[PDB]
Amino acid sequence: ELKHLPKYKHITEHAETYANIDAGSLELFLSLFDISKKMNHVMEHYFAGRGLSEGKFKILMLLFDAKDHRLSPTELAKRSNVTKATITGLLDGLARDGFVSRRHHRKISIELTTEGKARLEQFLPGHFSKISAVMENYSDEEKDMFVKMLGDLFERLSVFK
Amino acid sequence: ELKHLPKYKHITEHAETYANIDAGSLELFLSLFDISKKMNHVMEHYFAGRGLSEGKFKILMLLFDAKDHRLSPTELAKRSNVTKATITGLLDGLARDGFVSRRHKISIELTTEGKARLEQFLPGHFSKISAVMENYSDEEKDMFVKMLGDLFERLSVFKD
Repeated sequence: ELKHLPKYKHITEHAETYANIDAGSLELFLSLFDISKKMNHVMEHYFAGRGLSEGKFKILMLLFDAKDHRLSPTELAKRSNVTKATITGLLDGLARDGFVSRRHHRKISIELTTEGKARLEQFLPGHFSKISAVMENYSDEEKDMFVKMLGDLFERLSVFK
Repeated sequence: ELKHLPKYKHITEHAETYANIDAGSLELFLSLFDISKKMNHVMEHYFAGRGLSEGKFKILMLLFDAKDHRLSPTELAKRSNVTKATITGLLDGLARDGFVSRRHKISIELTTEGKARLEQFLPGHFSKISAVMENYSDEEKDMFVKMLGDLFERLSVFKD
């Protein structure tokens, strides 16, 4: 996408004329929107580079974290941000791809295969190093303040319906 | 799509057991990714409600602020942070939608419907943004925008 974060000098000076609107708030909102487009853009291709999706990788990460690498499908739906009908389609693919296996023991459980666990252990180190690279040179109290602000922004965005 | 930003400290503090990853760094990154998916979602439908996009709306902005509401397409590419190949596609849509007109060194102009549609939309669009940043001080926001700058460039490393 883009290389460096764009400032929107034109839009900023224009909204200052409007009654209840300050400059900085606009720059902060537009930056947050820029990073969002690149966030989502870069991420969709990264997981593509590995034959995956946002959803399928979050499922794989749920299992890798579960005791015995087993979780019910409904539990996987709850633990991600999607409905049961959705994870059913993903689970179908992951099963076909051989990453995951659907087992009974009545109610059904979903378990990581040995190849799926193996392929995951070959990928995760680079994935964590890249994330580490992004938050480099940020202090501890800084990271917390950032997420605390992302907390407020997320909920107020509903008023942006 | 979701109600509140998901909290990750529990999953995160467990990831220090996984690998060489810090708590805040992982939590921040996951938070940034959740907010990102949300904003792309909400904003896509919001501008859909008005027949626009982020891209088309940013052009109308440029036009609305220019003297005589006229700007060359090349100036629009430079000022919107988008490439000429892209702005040509946006411009085409706006032209068909009736927001803009191409006149003769070529010129892009707001139609009167476009200016009207813009003047009726901008006040509500600005109050919602202000509301989103209720009680943040100058030094808070300037740090927040500062941090957003470094993350913006470093996301390039997710080129696998």
